[PDB]
Amino acid sequence: DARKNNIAAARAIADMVKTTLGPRGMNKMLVNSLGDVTITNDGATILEEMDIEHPAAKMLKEVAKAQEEEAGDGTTTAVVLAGALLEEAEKLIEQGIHPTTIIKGYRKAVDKALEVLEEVAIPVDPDDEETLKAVARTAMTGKASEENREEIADLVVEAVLSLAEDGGGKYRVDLDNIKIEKQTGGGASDTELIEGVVLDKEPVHEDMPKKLENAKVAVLDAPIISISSPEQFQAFLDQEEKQLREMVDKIVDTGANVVFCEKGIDDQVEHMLAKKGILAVRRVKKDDLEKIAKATGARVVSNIDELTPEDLGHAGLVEQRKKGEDRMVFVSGCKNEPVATILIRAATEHVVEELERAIDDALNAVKAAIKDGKVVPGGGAAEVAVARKLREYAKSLSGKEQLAIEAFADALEEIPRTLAENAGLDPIDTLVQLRAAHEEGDKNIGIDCLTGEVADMLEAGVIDPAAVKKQAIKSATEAATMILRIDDIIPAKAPT
Amino acid sequence: DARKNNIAAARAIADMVKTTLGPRGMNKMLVNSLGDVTITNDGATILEEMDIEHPAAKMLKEVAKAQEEEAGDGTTTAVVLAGALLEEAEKLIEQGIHPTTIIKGYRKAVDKALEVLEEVAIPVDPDDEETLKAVARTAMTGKASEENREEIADLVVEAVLSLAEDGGGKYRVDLDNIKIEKQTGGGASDTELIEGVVLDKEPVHEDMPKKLENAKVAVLDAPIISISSPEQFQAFLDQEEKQLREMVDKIVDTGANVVFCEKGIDDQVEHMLAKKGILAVRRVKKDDLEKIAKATGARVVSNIDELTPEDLGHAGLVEQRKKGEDRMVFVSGCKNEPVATILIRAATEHVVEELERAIDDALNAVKAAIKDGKVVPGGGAAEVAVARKLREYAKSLSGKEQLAIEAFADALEEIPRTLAENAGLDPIDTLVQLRAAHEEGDKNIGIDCLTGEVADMLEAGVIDPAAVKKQAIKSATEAATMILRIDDIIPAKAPT
Amino acid sequence: DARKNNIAAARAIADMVKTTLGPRGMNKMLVNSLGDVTITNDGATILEEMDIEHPAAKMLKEVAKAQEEEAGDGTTTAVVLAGALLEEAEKLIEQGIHPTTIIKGYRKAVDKALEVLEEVAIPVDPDDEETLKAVARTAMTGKASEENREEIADLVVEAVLSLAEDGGGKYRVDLDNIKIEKQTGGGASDTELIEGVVLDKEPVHEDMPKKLENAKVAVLDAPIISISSPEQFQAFLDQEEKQLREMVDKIVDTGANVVFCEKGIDDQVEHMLAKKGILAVRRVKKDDLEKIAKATGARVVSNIDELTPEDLGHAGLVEQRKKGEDRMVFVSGCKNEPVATILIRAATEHVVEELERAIDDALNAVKAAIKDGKVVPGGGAAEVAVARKLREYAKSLSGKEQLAIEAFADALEEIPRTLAENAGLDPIDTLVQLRAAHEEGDKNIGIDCLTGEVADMLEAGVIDPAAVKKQAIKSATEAATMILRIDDIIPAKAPT
Amino acid sequence: DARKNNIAAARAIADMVKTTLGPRGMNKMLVNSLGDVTITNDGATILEEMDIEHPAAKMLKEVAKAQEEEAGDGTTTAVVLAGALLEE
Ligand SMILES: Nc1ncnc2c1ncn2[C@@H]1O[C@H](COP(=O)(O)OP(=O)(O)O)[C@@H](O)[C@H]1O
Ligand SMILES: Nc1ncnc2c1ncn2[C@@H]1O[C@H](COP(=O)(O)OP(=O)(O)O)[C@@H](O)[C@H]1O
Ligand SMILES: Nc1ncnc2c1ncn2[C@@H]1O[C@H](COP(=O)(O)OP(=O)(O)O)[C@@H](O)[C@H]1O
Ligand SMILES: Nc1ncnc2c1ncn2[C@@H]1O[C@H](COP(=O)(O)OP(=O)(O)O)[C@@H](O)[C@H]1O
Ligand SMILES: [Mg+2]
Ligand SMILES: [Mg+2]
Ligand SMILES: [Mg+2]
Ligand SMILES: [Mg+2]
Repeated sequence: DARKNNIAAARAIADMVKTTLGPRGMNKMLVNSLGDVTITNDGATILEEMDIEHPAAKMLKEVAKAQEEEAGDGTTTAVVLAGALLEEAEKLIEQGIHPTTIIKGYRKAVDKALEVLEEVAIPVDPDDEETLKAVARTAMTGKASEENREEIADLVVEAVLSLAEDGGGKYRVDLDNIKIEKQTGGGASDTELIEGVVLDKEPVHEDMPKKLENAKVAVLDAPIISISSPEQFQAFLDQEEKQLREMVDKIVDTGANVVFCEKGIDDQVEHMLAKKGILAVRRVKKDDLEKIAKATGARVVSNIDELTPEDLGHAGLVEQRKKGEDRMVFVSGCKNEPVATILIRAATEHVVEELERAIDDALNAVKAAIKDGKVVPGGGAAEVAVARKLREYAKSLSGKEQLAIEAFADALEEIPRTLAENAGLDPIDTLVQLRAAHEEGDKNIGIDCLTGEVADMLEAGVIDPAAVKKQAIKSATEAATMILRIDDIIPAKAPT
Repeated sequence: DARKNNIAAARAIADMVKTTLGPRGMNKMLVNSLGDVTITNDGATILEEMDIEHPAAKMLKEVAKAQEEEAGDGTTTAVVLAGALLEEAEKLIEQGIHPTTIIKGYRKAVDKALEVLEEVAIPVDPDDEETLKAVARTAMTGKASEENREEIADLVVEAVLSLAEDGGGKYRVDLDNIKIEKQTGGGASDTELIEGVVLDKEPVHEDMPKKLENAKVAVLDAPIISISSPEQFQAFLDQEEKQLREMVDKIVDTGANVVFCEKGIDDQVEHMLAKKGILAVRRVKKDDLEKIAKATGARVVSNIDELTPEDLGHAGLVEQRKKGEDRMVFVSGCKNEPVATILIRAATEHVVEELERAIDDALNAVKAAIKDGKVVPGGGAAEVAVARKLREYAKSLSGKEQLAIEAFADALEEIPRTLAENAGLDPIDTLVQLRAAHEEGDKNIGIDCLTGEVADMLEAGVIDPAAVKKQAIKSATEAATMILRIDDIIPAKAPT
Repeated sequence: DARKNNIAAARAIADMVKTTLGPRGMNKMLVNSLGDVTITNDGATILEEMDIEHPAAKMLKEVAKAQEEEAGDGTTTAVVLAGALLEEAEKLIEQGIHPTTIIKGYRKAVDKALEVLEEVAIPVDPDDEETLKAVARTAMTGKASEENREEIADLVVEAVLSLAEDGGGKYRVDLDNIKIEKQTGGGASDTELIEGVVLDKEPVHEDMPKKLENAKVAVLDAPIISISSPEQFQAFLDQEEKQLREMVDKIVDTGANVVFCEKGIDDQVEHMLAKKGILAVRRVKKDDLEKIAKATGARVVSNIDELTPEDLGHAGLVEQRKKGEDRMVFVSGCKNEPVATILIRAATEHVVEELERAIDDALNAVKAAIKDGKVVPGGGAAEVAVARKLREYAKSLSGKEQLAIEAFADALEEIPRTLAENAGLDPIDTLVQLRAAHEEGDKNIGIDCLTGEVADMLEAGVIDPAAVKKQAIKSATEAATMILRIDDIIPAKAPT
Repeated sequence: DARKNNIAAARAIADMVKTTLGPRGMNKMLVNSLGDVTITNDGATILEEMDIEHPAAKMLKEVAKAQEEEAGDGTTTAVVLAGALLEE
């Protein structure tokens, strides 16, 4: 029963990632043969760098990748939904229903599920500050410490509004646009708008001018013998330094005094650069070098011989500030475009990475909320409501597809059960309470794991975007279906 | 019993590929030692990159290759028919019939099978749009999602009609003639007629002219020291750039400004090509480079010294459009011939490959329908009708060949049984229903796996080209025959 | 698959007993741990004293016992028919038909098969001597040597007619009524009507009167110390002989002079019996003693004290004839009832037992023919005719019971296939020839294994009573059905 | 119970470093495959260069490093407190 084997592998991954769904998501420990350990709770990492020899499991990598690509959030919801869906699918196969009937029933159930989620979702304008803060806090949830939730949410909404590039309504609040720097210790209160890309490298030379207002900023990427007579070696050294003088002189004619180079340096090179007072940062990555080129306005010039004054950028300020322990060049004043890197502070490296993922997911969610402008109650409320309407549809329909639709309803209902279980509440009792509440006509009663009770989600500020839940359902459906559609494992010829 | 061993291997492959026959064919997962996984359901792939140590099984590779070469559709049908034929052959040798008598009976059976398939087939004009759409949907069936069936069928017929090169009645609608590009995400609605081969490569230089109306397009394939004195190296560099200047100058005298090169480039090379505004795409394969040469009209010039203005092609437009995520040069306006590559969009990589195979099979089927102009009802209806007339022939013939012909009829009837089994219906009951229906005189009652019932195929739009089924029967017979003709495995001297 | 296991066991027994069906039945060799060996070919013995650990096979003991009880002929036919029925049942479960549908189909098949056999059977009067001889030869076939077939058939019909006790039409030709004796060597020409039960024991005393015309025959069953003074032993002996004297005196007053006693004797006892000239045979079994009591007319007297002249029987003659090697008392002249034992001569012990079984089967078959007065052509002709009419019924009936009906027809045709295989002819060719013949309207064309061809059975004298075939089909049906009706093996509590 | 395993590893480390808390802290010895030996009682060193395959224990490396970075004193107090906290 290779299908049973694949279902078992998907079940194993689903139960593995089940425990990390919610504000109290019990984190997970990723250990590799090299011995490096990173503690994370966001499901994207746990699906990213885990070992999977089972190839049916290996498809869930692709499922999570697609989820992250379109939405960027809800991967753990998608995987848990897929787990519950394959639970009930296996349940229907031992009863006797053919798999294709299960697939057809799940397809119909999910079409009506997206339709139901469209109806139930409450709309939001982009000016109701409390609602945006609630969405930001709900997405922020899971990873950040309980203390700094209000602070990071406030900074998130502040950055989103202040850097709101009104590109015809759709604000281009990209992940690489908001300005943070990474550093151990201190706190999260350094997530401020510093108008420029800050590099985590020290100045090469002490007497290099640390302060340069309205500096002529340049961006470069190029890396900055046969002897016969006794003085021939000195002659070669003379002509290399002469041509070096020539290139840096035609650079100075353009006026460049601040440079960030993609490659390494040499002691003599940095010495003669600082002779004229030229900044040079080395080993600058491709992505961050491109970001710096966009921000500073100095186009990357591989062939530096054609550099002109028109090719140079400008920055309002460049400064070396001894913030914290490490030394950095706090570049500030890149006035062309809002461009930045996802580098954020915390106390210890695990917390640094956790807060990095948290802020990334936070901007993702508020961006989705602003774009789509539809928010659905979270905390399992949307799942229970869609399950109830799916059961109404089951009452409407008849046949052995009704069993499949009921299976889909139960699998969708599984998510609030997990969210309650990670909260410490008993799953069956609180889930029955949720069902009974939703049978009274109200729609926003969910589970709040911060308070550890069942309450109105709208008053508790627990709301997730509609689109993230739509894609969670869609990806879970596509995972369950394409894992069901397999029959047997066969050895495939390796491409030579 | 080495014959029994070969039969067992053929049965193993037949049962492996049986499950992937029909609209609801449960897909198969091809896993290799490298760990790459591709989900496929078209039997051609499953027979192509599977490991087969058994040589009797290895012959079915050649059978499938022949099937794809002549027909291009029906490898799964051919292999399942061969499996069923060897099923009943194994029975008949169990009874006591000598193998040569089984071969004789099978040969006569398939002669009359091709004859009756010729008579039963309903003819089609190339102007009955609904019939062509039905054929395209039936062949399209199997691999695409249920949502985009009508869409992709519409684009298939639209491309076939619009690119109908009337070459004396036989329209040259080749697989490499219709214009699609491959890209992750988006949808299948980009399968439009873009009159030119679009390359999935970015421009080398930003300031390279993205827009060039009526551009002079060229096609190239060539790849674009002892020091004594201090300046000998500089003189060598000077003469290399001088001859580079010379060859590109006599190129510019021809007027070429758009180039697609077969080999790599260098940073200085792309810099000095973009100095004059010359497009250059690298690492273009042999096949797609030949396609570009055919489309653009610029003959491939290995010895570029003989390039002349007469040798240059022309294109109405070349444009870089940021469609989706990947940056590509959307070349459009190649006015000489309709030429393109089989590269098609979808959501994820597995789905991308699935719809690529689907669209390829779709054009193959409509091409076969337009060429032959004879369509047979699908859904197993043709199989049942041919089996019924074969049983009439059995009633005519007396002797021990009658048992072989009845064996052929049962093996042929196995296809509708498989098609019902993959649909979820019980095989024996629906098979008996099909036989009873065909005994009433009507000919089009089959199995529709979308609706999951038995219905008239002609009103359900489930119809296959007659040539595809003819070649399926013929290839299955030649597989079963020449697998039966073997006696024993012996070690053969390896060629030194 | 314990049902598959039971089917396999029944298959093994069916194939074991298949080879002994017909005139040319390859005999079977029964060897036991004691080392005694008996060569037999009647399937009755083969099913009786074979070892079977498998319980499902152990049921076939009961099937064969029932067959012998009702019919007395056709155990091998029943077992082979059960084997072929389970052949086709196993294939039908392979296709997917539920077992209960097969049971229902077989029930309907066998109701109609009994009806068909009733119609096809040709009637016979009890005075057509050639027809009775043909029936006797057909039944006697299988076991008797080819030389003495005509002879033993002639004696069979002669004994049946001469000992025809007209009990209201139903002649009581019992197996224990016709007079034969067993003795090694000689020949079968001693199967003559000797009017009396003849006991394989020598006279106890030489001077015992061997010849006694109109002898007063008696039948008995009873078996024919403290010392103080020297002569007390002698007085005890005197009174024992005195009481012996008075009991044999009151016997002599009745007049008995011939006795056949159930128990042993003593030297003095036989001496004083022969003093007056009294015959005494010892160790006569229960069955043969009861037979002698019936034949001689002397009721068995446990308490001999009440024996009277009225209680004595009479016999026309008693004689000791030194026929062959062993010495014997050829008792002849028991005038009350025809009573005898199944003891028959041949050359060797194996041939003795073979001839005994063959003659018993011959009287059984001729008795059945006289009783029922309906005879069907044998040699597989009846099976093929019933199969053809069953196929006509299948053409009448529509549904999945038609498949079961066809299964029953093929399982019924398997009998002529076996009968041809044991005859040396090729099975498929002669089966096809038989089917073609029966399709031309004639109904008596069968297989004659003596001539080794296919010919009309009625002119070949190959005809077997209809009731035997009816019971064969019925027993095979019950066997196949109740073997199919089992699910799995469970350990049963042993009764304490 | 992988949580029980992690708690057991943390307990083992806590009990190991428990004995070196105070003026009369019984010192510990650090022996490596090279054979070099250093006698130390400050828990910083003890948590510094000890072999720990268990990764849950390997987090206590980072805990001690944070402690030394901010405070510079109290690594043994922190680890013993963590041990007692995980006890209860
Ligand atoms: N404050 C909250 N209280 C209770 N449940 C919450 C809260 N915030 C979010 N959730 C639940 O957590 C789910 C998202 O979990 P999360 O782990 O953040 O997703 P992902 O792992 O994909 O980032 C939401 O669908 C919602 O039901
Ligand atoms: N719409 C349909 N409904 C039911 N059966 C279909 C339908 N379309 C095709 N089929 C069946 O599937 C067969 C072709 O299966 P397919 O897997 O496409 O072949 P291949 O694997 O060789 O491409 C046809 O011969 C037909 O009997
Ligand atoms: N002379 C014959 N020639 C050919 N077949 C015969 C002949 N006599 C009997 N048979 C076949 O043998 C069958 C009976 O076989 P037999 O072994 O005698 O049964 P059993 O073992 O029960 O006594 C009959 O049904 C008939 O078809
Ligand atoms: N003179 C003392 N008498 C008793 N206890 C002491 C004394 N000095 C320090 N302590 C205890 O030892 C603790 C610090 O132990 P120590 O091993 O020095 O810490 P660390 O190993 O981090 O340097 C203090 O919290 C205190 O309770
Ligand atoms: Mg989330
Ligand atoms: Mg096909
Ligand atoms: Mg018999
Ligand atoms: Mg201290």
